[PDB]
Amino acid sequence: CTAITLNGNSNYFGRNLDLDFSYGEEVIITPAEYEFKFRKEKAIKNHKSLIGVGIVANDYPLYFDAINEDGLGMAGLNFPGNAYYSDALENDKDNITPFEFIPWILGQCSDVNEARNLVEKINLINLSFSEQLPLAGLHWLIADREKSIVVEVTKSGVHIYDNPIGILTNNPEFNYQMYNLNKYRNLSISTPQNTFSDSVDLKVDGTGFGGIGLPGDVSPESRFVRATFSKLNSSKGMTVEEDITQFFHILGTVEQIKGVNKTESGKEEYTVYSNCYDLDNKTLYYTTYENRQIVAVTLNKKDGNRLVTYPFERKQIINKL
Amino acid sequence: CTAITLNGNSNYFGRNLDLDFSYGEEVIITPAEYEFKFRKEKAIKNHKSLIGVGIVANDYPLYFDAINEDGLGMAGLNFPGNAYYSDALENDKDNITPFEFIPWILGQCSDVNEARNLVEKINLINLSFSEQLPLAGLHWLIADREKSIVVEVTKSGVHIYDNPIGILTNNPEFNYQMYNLNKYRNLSISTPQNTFSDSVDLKVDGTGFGGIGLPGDVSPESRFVRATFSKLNSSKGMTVEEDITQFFHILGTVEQIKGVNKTESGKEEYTVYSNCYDLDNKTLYYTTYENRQIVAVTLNKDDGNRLVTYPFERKQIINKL
Amino acid sequence: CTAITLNGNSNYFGRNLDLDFSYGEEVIITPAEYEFKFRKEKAIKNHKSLIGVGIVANDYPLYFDAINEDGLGMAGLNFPGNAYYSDALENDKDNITPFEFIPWILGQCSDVNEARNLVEKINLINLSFSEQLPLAGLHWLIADREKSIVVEVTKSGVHIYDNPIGILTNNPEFNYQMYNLNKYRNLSISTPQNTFSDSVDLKVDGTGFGGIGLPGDVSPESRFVRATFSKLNSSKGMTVEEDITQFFHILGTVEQIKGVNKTESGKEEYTVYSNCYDLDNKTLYYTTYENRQIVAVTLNGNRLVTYPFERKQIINKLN
Amino acid sequence: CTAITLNGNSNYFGRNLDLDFSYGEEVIITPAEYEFKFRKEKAIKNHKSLIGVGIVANDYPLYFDAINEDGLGMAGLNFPGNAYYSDALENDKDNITPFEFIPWILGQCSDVNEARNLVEKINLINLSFSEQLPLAGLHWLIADREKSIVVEVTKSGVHIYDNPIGILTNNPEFNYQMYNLNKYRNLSISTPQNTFSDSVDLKVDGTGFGGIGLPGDVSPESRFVRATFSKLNSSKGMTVEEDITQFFHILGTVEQIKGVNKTESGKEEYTVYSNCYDLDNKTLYYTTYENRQIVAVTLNGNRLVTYPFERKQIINKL
Ligand SMILES: C[C@H](CCC(=O)NCCS(=O)(=O)O)[C@H]1CC[C@H]2[C@@H]3[C@H](O)C[C@@H]4C[C@H](O)CC[C@]4(C)[C@H]3C[C@H](O)[C@]12C
Ligand SMILES: C[C@H](CCC(=O)NCCS(=O)(=O)O)[C@H]1CC[C@H]2[C@@H]3[C@H](O)C[C@@H]4C[C@H](O)CC[C@]4(C)[C@H]3C[C@H](O)[C@]12C
Ligand SMILES: C[C@H](CCC(=O)NCCS(=O)(=O)O)[C@H]1CC[C@H]2[C@@H]3[C@H](O)C[C@@H]4C[C@H](O)CC[C@]4(C)[C@H]3C[C@H](O)[C@]12C
Ligand SMILES: C[C@H](CCC(=O)NCCS(=O)(=O)O)[C@H]1CC[C@H]2[C@@H]3[C@H](O)C[C@@H]4C[C@H](O)CC[C@]4(C)[C@H]3C[C@H](O)[C@]12C
Repeated sequence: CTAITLNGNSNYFGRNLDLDFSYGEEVIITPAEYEFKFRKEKAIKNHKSLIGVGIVANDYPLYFDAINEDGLGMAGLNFPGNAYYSDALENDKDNITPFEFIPWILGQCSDVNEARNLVEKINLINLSFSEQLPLAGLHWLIADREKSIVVEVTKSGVHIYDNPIGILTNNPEFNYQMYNLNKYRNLSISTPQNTFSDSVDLKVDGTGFGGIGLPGDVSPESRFVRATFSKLNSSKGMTVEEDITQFFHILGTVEQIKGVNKTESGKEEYTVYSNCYDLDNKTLYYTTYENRQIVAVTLNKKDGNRLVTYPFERKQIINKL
Repeated sequence: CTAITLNGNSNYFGRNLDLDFSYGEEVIITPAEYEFKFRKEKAIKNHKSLIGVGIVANDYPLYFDAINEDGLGMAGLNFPGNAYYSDALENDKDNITPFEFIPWILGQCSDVNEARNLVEKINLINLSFSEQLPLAGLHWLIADREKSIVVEVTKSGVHIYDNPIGILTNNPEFNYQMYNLNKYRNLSISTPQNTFSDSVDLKVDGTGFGGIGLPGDVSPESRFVRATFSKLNSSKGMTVEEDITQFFHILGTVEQIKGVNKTESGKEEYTVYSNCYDLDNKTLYYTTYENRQIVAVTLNKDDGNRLVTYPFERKQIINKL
Repeated sequence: CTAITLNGNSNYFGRNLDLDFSYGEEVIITPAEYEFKFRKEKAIKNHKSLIGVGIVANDYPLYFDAINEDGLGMAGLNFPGNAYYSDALENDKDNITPFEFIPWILGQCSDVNEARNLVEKINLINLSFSEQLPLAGLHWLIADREKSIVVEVTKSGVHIYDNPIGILTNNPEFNYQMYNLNKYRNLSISTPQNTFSDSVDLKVDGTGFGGIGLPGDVSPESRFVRATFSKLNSSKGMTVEEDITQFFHILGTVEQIKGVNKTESGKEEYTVYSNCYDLDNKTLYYTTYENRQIVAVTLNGNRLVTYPFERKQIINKLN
Repeated sequence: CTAITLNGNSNYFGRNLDLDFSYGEEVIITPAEYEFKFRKEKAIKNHKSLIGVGIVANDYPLYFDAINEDGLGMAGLNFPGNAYYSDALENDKDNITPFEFIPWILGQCSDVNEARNLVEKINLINLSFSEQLPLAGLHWLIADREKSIVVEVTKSGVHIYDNPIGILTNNPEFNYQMYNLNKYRNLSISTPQNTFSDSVDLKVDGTGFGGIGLPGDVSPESRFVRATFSKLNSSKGMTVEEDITQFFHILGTVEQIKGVNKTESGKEEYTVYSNCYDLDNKTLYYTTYENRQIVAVTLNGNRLVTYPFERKQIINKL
C-alpha cells in the first residue's frame, strides 16, 4: 500500500490498496445518525458522517480508508509483525479494536490536532471483528487539509509521528523509512553536471539522467522513496481537475501491476484500487485495476441511520467512437 | 518514449509518447485510395489502409505511430544524435524521407518479413517536411502479431535487429540496450533466498523484495529495463479486455509524470499519450496525460481517398454517480 | 572507520582508522603498574596490561583501539552527533571520560560479559583531555575470542547490543546498520540463475555477477554492508598466518584511498592504518597508508612503552 | 583482471591477476640475446630486453604481463568468448600466436604508435603452446609513459582503441565499458547538495555520501567503473614512492578476496598478484595474495633469469 497527501488548489489524501485479491470493496457512506457500536466502549448515536472504501459485514462499515464531513482522512496500511494489539483493557484509556479505529477518530475529530489528542488516550485491543475476519497488523495515516500524522502501535506503545512529506507505505517503522530517504539526496529532476571526474568526457544521450539511483521495485521501502520523489517534484496544477489528474499519476508511479510481485500463495499482489479524496470538497475519486475511468462520489453531510453503498464497476469503461 | 508488444488473447503493439508539449495529436485513418506522394519516389495510388496517431499538415498524414489493415505496426521514437539521414541519393535504393517511412512500409507490407525486405533496400534522406516541421532523429519498432524488429539508421548504415522482447525506448543503440539487461538476471518476482550469507539472519518484513535493483528513474535505459521486467512478467489475462487493461498498466510503469524530468530550458517531459493497438482486430486504444478513460477507434473497410481524423480530447472524463 | 572480528584458527579483532590527517599514531604498551589517573574517579595503580595504537600526550596513552593481557579488545570509532557525554556527575555510577573509557574497561575486565556489567554502570562525562585534543563523538566495538558487543552512549542512554556479525563502522545507530543488511539478501558469491524472466536469454560474459547490488562507495552504511559481505563469505584460513592475511584483505575491501572522499574542509579522508589483533596470542599486527609490510608487536611495569609507525614504504629490493 | 596506467612523478602500468589458482608465477627477465622462436614467423636473435611476470615452460617466457627496456608495457587480460583467433595463415600479415604476442610487440616496439603499426599488420593464429597450456581468450592493454591503447581481436577483426582513462578489465568490449561510465556522471568525491527536493530536510550523518551508486562487486563492469573512479580522483603523490603507494591502493579498490566470487567448479577467484611497473625507471614492484610486502626488480645474455614469487606473509617482527 501507498498513502499520500497533496496540497494544491484544493487539498488531497488517498492511497493505493495493494493486495493479492479484492475483498468486495465498495464505497460506503456512514451518515451522522448511523449508531457506531464498540466492543468495550459506549455507543455513539450522533457523529460526523464518513465516506470511504471498505466492506459491510453484519451492517458494520469496515473501512480501508475514509474521510469525514470536515475533511479529516484516515487510511489503514499493512504493518505485518510490527503492529501490536493489547490483550489487556486499560482503565483510563479508550479500549478500541483496529476495525473501530477509523470510526473512533473520524466520527469524533475535525482535524489532525483533535485526532492526535484522541490517539494519545487510546489502547488498541486484540479483538477480531469475527472468527471469519481475524485482525491484520496495520499502521495509519491521518491527514487534514494542512498536515498529516502516522500512528504506529508496536510492542513499545502508541507512536505518533508528524509526517513532513505526506507519504506512507508498509514496513519498516516510520523513522526507518524517513532515515532511508537520506541516501537519495543526490537524485535530481534535471541532468547532473559531471562530478564523477572532469578527466573523462562523460556524455548524456537522453533526458532523465538526474533520476539514476531511484529504485523501481515494489518493495515498501522502494515505493516510499519513489512516491516521495514523484510527489515532492510533481508540477502544480492550475485547477482542481489538474490536481486530481496529477494525484493519479503520482499513485501510478508506485502502482503494482499483476505479475511483478508474487506472494507465497502463488497469487500476484497488485494495486486493487487507487483513490483521491478532495478534503475541501469532501469528494472521493477512485480507479480500479480493471477500470481506468475515474469515478466520483460526494459526501452530503444528508442525515440517516442506514449505511449507503455504491459497488465498484470492475469492467474497463471505454469511450468507443 | 517507450514502445512495447504483447502476446495474449489477441496481439498488441503500442507506445508512450514522452514530450514537453502536445502537437494537438489525433487519430488519422488513411484509406486505401488516399494517394501517397513521395519527394523522390513514384506516388502510390492504391495501398493498405492505416489507422494511427499524429498530425495532418498540407493534407499529408504525419504519423507518430500507426498500424495497417493487415495488423502490421510501426512507431517512430526519439533517437537524438544516433539517427543519420543521408545527404546522398542511392541509385539501387528507395530514397524515402523519415516522414514518408511509415507510409512506405505500412502502405506496402503485410508482415515484419516484408517490412525487412523494403528496409534492406531503403535510403532515408535528409529532406524535411517543411520549415515549421524539421527532421528530428528517430529509430523505429516494426511489429506484427508474431514478432518485431528495430530499425536504426546511423552513420554506419541501416541496422535491422530482431527484437526478442518487444521493447524499445530512446538512446542508446539496440545492442547496448539488450546487453544492459544482462546485469539484472538476479531480479525476481518472488521473495529470494538469503544467498548473502547463512551466517546472518536476514529478515523480510514486506513483499516485492525480489525486484530490489530494478531502476525506477525515467532515463531511456532505466525505462528499457523496467518496461522489459514489467512486460515479460505480466500475468496472462483470459480476455482481450484484460489484455488491453494489462497493456496500459505495463506502459504506466514507465510513464513520465509532469515535474520529474526537466530539460536545460526548463521544459517538463511528460507522457503526452499512451496507446494500444489490437493488431488482430485493427483497433486503436489510447489515453492522454489529461484523460485516464480509454478511447477506442476501429479501422473499418474503405472507397475514400480523404483522411478521416478524430482529435484527442485533453479533459478528465470522470464518471459522476 | 571500520572495525571487524574474525573467528578462525585463533580469534582476531581489528580496524581501519579513516581520517583526513595523521596524529603521529604509534604502538603503546601500558604496563600493569603504569598508574591510570581519572578526572572524576580514584586512580588504578595495578591493572591488566594493554597493547594498542594511539598517541601519548602528557605521559597519557590516548588509545584509538587496544587489547589487554586477557585478549579483551576495544576500539573507538567516529559516531558524530549521536554520541552523548554528560555535563553532570552521578553518585550511583562510574564517571569516566571518553579518552578514559578504553583504560577503564580493558584495565579491569578480562571478557565481554565483565565489560558489559561495567559499561551498564558507566556515566561518560563531557571533559576534554586538553584545549588542543577536544572530544570527538565515538561509539565502541568490545570483542573477546568468543563474541562482541557494540556500545552507543546517546541521548536515550547507554545502549549495549550483541554484535552477531562482528562488524562496526560509523553512523547510523546499530539497529539501523543491521536492518540495512536485509535489502541485500539476494546478493550471492555465485553466478545467479536468470530469475528476471525465462522469456529472455540473458548472457553471463564474466565472473562475479552474483555480487551486483553490493555498494562500492566509502560511505559508512556502504562500508558496513561491504565489510559484512566480504567477512562472512571470506574463505577459512588453514593456519593463523592465513587468517591474518585474510583479515587484511577483508579490511582492504572497505579501505579509503586518498582522493575519493573530500571533506567539508577540502581534506582527503583516508585509511591512516589497518590493524589485526590476535586475541588468543595477544599480538598486534598493523599496516599504514604509507607502508604495505605487516608489522607485529607482542604484549609480554611503570612507564609507557612506545614504537613509532614507519611512514616509508618498506620494499624488498632483489637485484 | 584489472590493468591501469598512472601519470605522476614517473609513469606507471600494472594489473591485478584474478584467477581461482596460482600457476607458480615468477619474475622473468628475457635478455636482448634470448632467441625468440615463433610458430609461423622468422626467429628474433637480437631484440629489446623485457621484465615481467609469467611462467617458463619449454624454456619459453609465457608472460601474463611485461615491459621492455624502453618502458613500453603490455598485459593480457581474460576476454572469454569475445577473442577470435584465426584458423588460416595470411601472407600479407605476421602470423603470431596469442602467447607470442607480448614478445612480438615488446621485442620490437619503443612506444605506443610503433606497437599500433605492428598490431595493424597482425594475424593472431589459433595455435596452442602445448596440450597442457591451451589457448584462452585474451584482450590487451599496451601503455607507454604518454598513453595506452586496447587491442581486442574479435570475429569482426583487429580493433585498436585509444584508452583515454588508462583502465581495462574483461568483458564487455571496450566501447561498451566506456559507454557504461556515462550513467555514473552524478557520483562525487564530496557530500552532494540535496537536489532530491527543496521540500524535505535530508540529513548527512557521515562522509562519502558523494560516492553512493558506485558499484562494489567484482564483476568486470563494476571493477571497470570503480577502478576508473578511484584512479581519476586519486590524489597526486609528491614522490615516485608515494605514486607507487597510490598505485597499489588503486589496484586494491578492485582486488578480489577469496570467498566472494565462486566460479562454475566451486573454485574461489582471487587477486593472485598485483604489480606496478615504473616505466621511466623500468622497475617491477609486485605483491601476492599471500604476501603484502612489495617486492621490486629493475631491468638492467641468452638465458631466461627468473625469481619465484613468495606466497608467505613477510612480517616485520619488532
Ligand atoms: C518529438 C517526438 C519524440 C519525443 C521526444 O523528443 N522525446 C523527448 C525526450 S524523452 O522522450 O523524455 O526521452 C517525435 C516522435 C514522432 C515525431 C513526429 C512524427 O515523426 C511525424 C512528423 C515527421 C516530420 O519529419 C517532423 C514533424 C513530425 C510531426 C514529428 C515531430 C516530432 O519529431 C515527433 C512528435
Ligand atoms: C489480508 C490483508 C493483509 C495481507 C498482508 O499480510 N499483507 C502483506 C503486505 S506487506 O508484507 O506489507 O508488503 C489485510 C490488510 C487489510 C485487511 C482488511 C482491512 O483491515 C479492513 C477490514 C478490517 C476487519 O478487521 C477485518 C476485515 C477487513 C476487510 C480486513 C481483511 C484483511 O485482514 C485485510 C485485507
Ligand atoms: C587465466 C588468466 C586470466 C584470468 C581469468 O581467467 N579470470 C577470469 C575473469 S572473467 O572470467 O573474464 O571475468 C590468463 C591471463 C594470462 C594467461 C596466461 C598467459 O597469457 C601466458 C600463457 C599463454 C598461453 O597461450 C596459454 C597459457 C598461459 C600460461 C596463460 C594462462 C591463462 O590463460 C592466463 C593466466
Ligand atoms: C577523528 C577520529 C574519527 C573521525 C573520522 O574521520 N571518521 C570518519 C567517518 S564519518 O565522519 O563518521 O563518516 C577519532 C577516532 C579515535 C579518536 C582519538 C582517540 O579517542 C584518542 C584521543 C581521545 C581524546 O578524547 C581526543 C583526541 C584523540 C587523539 C582522539 C581524536 C579523534 O577523536 C579520533 C582520532
